[PDB]
Amino acid sequence: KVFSKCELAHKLKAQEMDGFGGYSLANWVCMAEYESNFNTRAFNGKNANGSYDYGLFQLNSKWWCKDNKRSSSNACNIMCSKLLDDNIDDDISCAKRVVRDPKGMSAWKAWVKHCKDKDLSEYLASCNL
Ligand SMILES: [Ca+2]
Repeated sequence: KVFSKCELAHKLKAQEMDGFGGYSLANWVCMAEYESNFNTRAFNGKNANGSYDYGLFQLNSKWWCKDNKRSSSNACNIMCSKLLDDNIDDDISCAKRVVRDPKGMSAWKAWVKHCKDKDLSEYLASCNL
């Protein structure tokens, strides 16, 4: 599934992401745009580390989810394939676990590169009155 920006914003809002970990809904949506281009089937086989990144939030196979091709801490207690389907509730629950760790949203390198310290005041302007 490929979300529209505003579709994703409203989904994330409904799952209590606005201000989650201190980060605005715009920040959460921005991370998704630059990590996966809003595509739930996004997949990066060789990360800079060596691990693989899965789904809308590009969750890695070393710390967060498990596939059976490398060792994983599997901190989200989830098969990596479940981050490639259309429904993102489990992706969201995992991203909530990820942000509470010491880097916060800087865990996501594409968020750091494209969204961090940027003015997102108009980023979700089309999604609300
Ligand atoms: Ca999923």
